[PDB]
Amino acid sequence: EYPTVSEIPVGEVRLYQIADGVWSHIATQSFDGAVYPSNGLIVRDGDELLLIDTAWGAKNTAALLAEIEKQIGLPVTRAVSTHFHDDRVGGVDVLRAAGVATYASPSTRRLAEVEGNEIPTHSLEGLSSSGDAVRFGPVELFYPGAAHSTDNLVVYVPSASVLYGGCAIYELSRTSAGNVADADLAEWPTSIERIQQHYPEAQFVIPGHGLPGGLDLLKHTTNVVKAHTNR
Amino acid sequence: EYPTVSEIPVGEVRLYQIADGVWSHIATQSFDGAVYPSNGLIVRDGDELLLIDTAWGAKNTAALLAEIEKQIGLPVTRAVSTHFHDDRVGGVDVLRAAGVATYASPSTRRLAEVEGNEIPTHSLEGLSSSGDAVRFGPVELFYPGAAHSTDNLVVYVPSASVLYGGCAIYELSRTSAGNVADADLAEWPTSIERIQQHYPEAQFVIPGHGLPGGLDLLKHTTNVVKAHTNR
Ligand SMILES: [C]=C([C][C]1O[B+]([O])([O])C2=[C]C(Cl)=[C][C]=C12)C([O])=O
Ligand SMILES: [C]=C([C][C]1O[B+]([O])([O])C2=[C]C(Cl)=[C][C]=C12)C([O])=O
Ligand SMILES: [Zn+2]
Ligand SMILES: [Zn+2]
Ligand SMILES: [Zn+2]
Ligand SMILES: [Zn+2]
Repeated sequence: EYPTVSEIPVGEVRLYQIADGVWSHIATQSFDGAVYPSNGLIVRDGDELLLIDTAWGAKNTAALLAEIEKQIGLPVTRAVSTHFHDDRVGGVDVLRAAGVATYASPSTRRLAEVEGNEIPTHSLEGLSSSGDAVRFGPVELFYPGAAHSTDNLVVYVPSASVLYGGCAIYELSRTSAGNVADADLAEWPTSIERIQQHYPEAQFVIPGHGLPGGLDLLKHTTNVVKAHTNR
Repeated sequence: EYPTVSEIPVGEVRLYQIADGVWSHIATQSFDGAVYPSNGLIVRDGDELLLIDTAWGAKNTAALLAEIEKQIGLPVTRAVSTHFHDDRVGGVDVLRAAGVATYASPSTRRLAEVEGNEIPTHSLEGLSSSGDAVRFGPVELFYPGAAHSTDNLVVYVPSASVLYGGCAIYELSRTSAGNVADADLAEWPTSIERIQQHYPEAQFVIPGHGLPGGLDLLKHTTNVVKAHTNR
């Protein structure tokens, strides 16, 4: 059922309904001569929508907004970027130009600025220490500690028991680390433990890239990260 | 009009005519949650065809045989695999069942056996020392030294000035290294130099994955491999 990377031509965006008022968005991008999929989230908040993460670049994010208008027809009023890399903030300027209020932690905003990446406008408070959680509209934002990056956040949708791990969680078909230049390999498994402890009831776990599954995606990612550490 | 990874569904194979009696074949496959294109070669040999490399797996290789019959209509009678990895030998059993004489160096055959990969039946002698070259019908086979793998061969078609580099040569769009667990990073640039020195006349250079170019692909690959060495 879930759209796979093979089925999505680069430039177009698919929406996958997970529960009442909860969708993922799936886009693709060419990167180093291979095509990667990328996930984000859409969560209904009253008669508006909350967006988690861009669709990886300005072109895709413009298509995301148009696909939301076509299929859902409620306004995206706020968006959160879960860390500073280009697949999560690339497209923030498109969102801002369309009237979406964009948000990230102060750590993400600073790292995006240093990297020369697009910078969400608003700063999320209350997420500065490992284990911090804050409610943001219909989701909980959680900072589990440093992992894929030092600033990475995860997002939980309580009404649907949906956990979106971002790039800190790998899909099962991924057996080797992705980019780790900005990672804290030493803390990544502990941070994953924090997620497990905080969201043990999660039923649907979405990685940054690829197919969702259950909570075993967390242990899978730990296994891959530890294998890379010992490599 | 060279087909790119975005234009080929997994399971389908495209042929690209380079010259009289010379084609590349292009397929795609998912690996670690990304989709990659992959190239091989077809060279006319009288009223028969010589195949260089499978189409990365049994399903793609059967499609490759169907596409050759449809677009060319000459029988593939021999095939050469340019190293032991699955994108070069995956499908050899399909070839053999169809009556193709499959060949690889003894080095490639030993490594495929160790790895659990399909093993081409016949052995190419005369390719065990760096710099060795042997004529094989309408191509020359060349062992440049260890690079992407210890057994990697390159293939030159003198009638068309086509050099097929396999996985030892990267396309321009690839600015970071692929799999290097089996590589000899220390020797890889020296091996590429041997290719340059032996085939300075090459006009059309084909990497193992992605778009062909000129001999600048050799300098490009050296740049990438040295950058990887230093990180
Ligand atoms: C799958 C990936 C790659 C993906 O995830 B990421 O590291 O946040 C990023 C950044 C950019 Cl610029 C492009 C692609 C990506 C990974 O690093 O785990
Ligand atoms: C582009 C690649 C990947 C490709 O190249 B390869 O390393 O020969 C291989 C093996 C398997 Cl099993 C799957 C995919 C590939 C690289 O390593 O340079
Ligand atoms: Zn990232
Ligand atoms: Zn990512
Ligand atoms: Zn290989
Ligand atoms: Zn390859």
